[PDB]
Amino acid sequence: ATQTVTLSVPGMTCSACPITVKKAISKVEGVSKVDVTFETRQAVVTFDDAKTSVQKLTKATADAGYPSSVKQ
Repeated sequence: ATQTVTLSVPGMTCSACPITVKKAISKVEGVSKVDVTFETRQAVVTFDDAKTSVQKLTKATADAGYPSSVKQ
């Protein structure tokens, strides 16, 4: 099933960091759409929960340098 999750990315403080994060998520098999927002240090990920999960997403971001969690 199609899911939409918002991730908080507190380390997304450098001007190209949105793209760093976007790339890292978008590479995850089963993701459909990633939009990132510098101002609110967040990424909104639409994905298939039969193919991947929030934990695999937050692992991808941490791997790239920017650990994340579900937005509060």
